[PDB]
Amino acid sequence: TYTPEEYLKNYALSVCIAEGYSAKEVKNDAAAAARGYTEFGDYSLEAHTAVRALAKEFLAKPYDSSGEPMTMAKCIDLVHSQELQAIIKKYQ
Amino acid sequence: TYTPEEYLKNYALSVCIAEGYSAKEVKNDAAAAARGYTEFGDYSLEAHTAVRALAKEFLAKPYDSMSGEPMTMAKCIDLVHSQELQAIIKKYQ
Repeated sequence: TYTPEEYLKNYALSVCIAEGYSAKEVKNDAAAAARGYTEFGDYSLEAHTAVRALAKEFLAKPYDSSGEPMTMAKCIDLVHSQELQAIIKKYQ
Repeated sequence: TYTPEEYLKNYALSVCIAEGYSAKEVKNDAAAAARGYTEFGDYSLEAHTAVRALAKEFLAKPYDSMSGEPMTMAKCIDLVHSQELQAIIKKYQ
């Protein structure tokens, strides 16, 4: 199993990747993963929407890359961030 | 921001996402991220190639899905939390 916190972090990564790339292949796949972490998770739908909002905040940050958008790095930083931890502790 | 084990975990997820999806957009971006996470001050070249082998094994597993999507994202998440990845980290410590 994952813990509730780990599920909400998996959800964070999954929605971040689904939001941050345009390829339908990936949006659809990561979206289905995010739905699964929400259904097996314990956090409220509100906690989930605040995580999604935070993911968009991270994706909106301009990273210096290589010429790549560095989405992958933004989503990894999101999962590791003090900001996501604050959301977890607001709701826990 | 990251210990060397957290970097190797970031590498693992990046290479898994680069390997796991067809789309060049995501492939190029995730591969570029994996290069950034590649360091050899605590994890050898061989530690990395074992991480990549393990990612490809995770991607090879069939996952059930009510959506009919392959669940690549879930496979890669499972990789990063796997005992097999921990064993790599311990071995090459």
